[PDB]
Amino acid sequence: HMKADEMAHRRYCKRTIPPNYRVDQVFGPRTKGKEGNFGDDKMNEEGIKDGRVTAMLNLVPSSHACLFGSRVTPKLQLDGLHLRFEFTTVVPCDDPQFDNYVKICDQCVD
Amino acid sequence: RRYCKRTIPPNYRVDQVFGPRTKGKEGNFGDDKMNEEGIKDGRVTAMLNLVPSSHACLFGSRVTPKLQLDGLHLRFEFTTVVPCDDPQFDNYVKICDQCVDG
Repeated sequence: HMKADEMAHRRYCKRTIPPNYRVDQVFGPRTKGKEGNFGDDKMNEEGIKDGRVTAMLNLVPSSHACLFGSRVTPKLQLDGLHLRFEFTTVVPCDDPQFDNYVKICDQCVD
Repeated sequence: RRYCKRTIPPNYRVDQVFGPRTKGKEGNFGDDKMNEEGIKDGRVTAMLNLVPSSHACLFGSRVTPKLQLDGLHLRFEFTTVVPCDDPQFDNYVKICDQCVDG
């Protein structure tokens, strides 16, 4: 258990969306070519209630995967330490969910 | 078990789960001590504070899908920024300078 406001206002990288909560109400508005670019309107309005999100989360790396599996680039910039994680999940075409993962990304990624 | 969801269990070397530590490619985080000490290394527990949650990673990242030679490549570029005043800040920097070369 975790308070819902402490859940959406805690350390940005550790934040999570509570049931009945908008994506923008936690990670800002959906953009394009920039961070926070994932998701259309339905998804942003429905949050985890949108079933496409549950599918996509199967593709998100876990904590260790993210840490030891991605290309990590840490660089001290004047505004602070920047820790960039570059993780790439690969879904082979034969994967039973392939089509749907594509359908989702297509409509969500801007 | 989907690769992106694996975890490091006790007595396993990081590289026995996520492969040998490289320089500028994927799987470049971790010095010998970390690779060998696995999840036991306390520095690991520190760093994990900076790794994004499932949600932060989906909605806070710069996501780039791309069909490639071997299937769909869903890329996540997430950047945790740690402010100088962060209680652990310095700690984070030390570990980072240790576990990364390039």
